Amino acid sequence: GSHSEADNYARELKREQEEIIRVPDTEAAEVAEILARYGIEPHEYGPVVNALRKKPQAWLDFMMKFELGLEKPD
Amino acid sequence: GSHSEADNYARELKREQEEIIRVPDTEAAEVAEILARYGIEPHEYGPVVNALRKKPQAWLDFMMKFELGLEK
Ligand code: NI
Ligand code: NI
Ligand code: NI
Ligand code: NI
Ligand code: NI
Ligand code: NI
Ligand SMILES: [Zn+2]
Ligand SMILES: [Zn+2]
Ligand SMILES: [Zn+2]
Ligand SMILES: [Zn+2]
Ligand SMILES: [Zn+2]
Ligand SMILES: [Zn+2]
Ligand SMILES: [Zn+2]
Repeated sequence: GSHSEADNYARELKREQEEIIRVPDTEAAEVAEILARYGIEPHEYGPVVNALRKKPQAWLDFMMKFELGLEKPD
Repeated sequence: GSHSEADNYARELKREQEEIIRVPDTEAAEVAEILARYGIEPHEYGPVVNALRKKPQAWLDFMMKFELGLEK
């Protein structure tokens, strides 16, 4: 039929927040991996990671876009 | 006739590259504003923006993925 389940966004949003809460250290290295793909060095991305960790809402939206390739609608 | 997925990307890769050559500082601001979107402070994102300006293909890759949302 015509579809109305919470899409992949809604489902991924849930999963991603838990990880942040439950294994923040793992989610922080994920950001390193992502930025490191583009040649960036730890001394350059260290403070970025550090900024996101102190901002649980930002960090979630960051992971959504950078790790998972999905935009917050509106 | 044909529209290769390779073609649509090489067309957009061309355009954005011609932007990095013609208006590089404007493109550096594009990265800035994308990062600042996530409450990162210019002292924090500055060096990243700098890191990219020094590796133009990475900087080009970065825009392709995160500014335009395209994949290889
Ligand atoms: Ni149906
Ligand atoms: Ni994870
Ligand atoms: Ni360095
Ligand atoms: Ni045709
Ligand atoms: Ni541009
Ligand atoms: Ni600060
Ligand atoms: Zn169906
Ligand atoms: Zn569906
Ligand atoms: Zn997933
Ligand atoms: Zn995840
Ligand atoms: Zn993650
Ligand atoms: Zn046609
Ligand atoms: Zn462009």
